[PDB]
Amino acid sequence: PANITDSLSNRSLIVTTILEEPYVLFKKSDKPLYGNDRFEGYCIDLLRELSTILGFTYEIRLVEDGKYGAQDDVNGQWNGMVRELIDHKADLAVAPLAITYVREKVIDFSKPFMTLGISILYRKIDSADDLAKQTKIEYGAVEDGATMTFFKKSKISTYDKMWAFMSSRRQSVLVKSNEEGIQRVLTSDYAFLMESTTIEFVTQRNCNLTQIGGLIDSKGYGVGTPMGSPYRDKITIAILQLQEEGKLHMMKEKWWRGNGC
Ligand SMILES: *[C@H]1O[C@H](CO[C@@H]2O[C@@H](C)[C@@H](O)[C@@H](O)[C@@H]2O)[C@@H](O)[C@H](O)[C@H]1NC(C)=O
Ligand SMILES: C/C(=C/C=C/[C@@H](C)C(=O)O)[C@H]1CN[C@H](C(=O)O)[C@H]1CC(=O)O
Repeated sequence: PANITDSLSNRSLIVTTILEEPYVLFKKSDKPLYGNDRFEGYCIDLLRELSTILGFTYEIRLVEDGKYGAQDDVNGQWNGMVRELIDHKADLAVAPLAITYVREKVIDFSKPFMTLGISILYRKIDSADDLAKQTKIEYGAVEDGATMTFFKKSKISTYDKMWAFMSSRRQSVLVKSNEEGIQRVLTSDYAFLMESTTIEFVTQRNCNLTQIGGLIDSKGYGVGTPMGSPYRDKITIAILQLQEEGKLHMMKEKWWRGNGC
């Protein structure tokens, strides 16, 4: 068969990540806190877990440039965590980094540790097309993110209809981060095209916000890895193993469940 316990026991790895609730946070505390110890969140538990199985040591580092990884339109150069990996500056990228076609062409991904899809976040119409087929209520996504790239690329009529809308209204309707989008829903009359996984989080934390419709597509977040990295195939197996016993479900339950609505 294929055995993995301690399979990369000798290695010490550099993990790049980005701050995003509730995947990666700085711990709230009162003594000065140091190293890996600074951080917490779903991705942080996932790391601990993957490290226990695969037996490596690791250092967490926030992406220096502070972006996920888009390709520059003008000169076709990669930027965020995606960049960090190519220049081999990091071994692993553990974050809500969507496994994208474009991204997969320059980097290797593990199999998903979470599956999701694009959805609508509105103030408490119920279709992606209920939206595209109209003009009253404005809608948008995070600029140059996986969500946007979906519509930009889509040959399905509905989503290419919607992409035309947002493209024409680029600077008024595309936001620069999740929080900006959330706030823009609460403040204006705006439907935010957001990843279901993150909607589900804010939904049970703010009682005025709801999800409209189901999943427009389906993504996964994968552990990121330089092109052809040896470690990858192992990380995939180590993932499914956690998924198997239902640790992932429990980690999910831990950070997401809470207050209510
Ligand atoms: C495989 O995993 C375990 C391996 O433990 C030790 O460390 C690894 C890196 C190898 O070098 C190996 O020689 C050592 O024994 C085993 O303890 C375990 O029985 C194996 N699991 C299965 C079910 O195949
Ligand atoms: C929260 C988020 C922000 C992305 C911001 C872009 C502008 C970037 O900094 O590269 C990511 C996380 N998952 C999606 C992705 O992998 O691209 C994206 C969220 C989204 O597009 O809805």
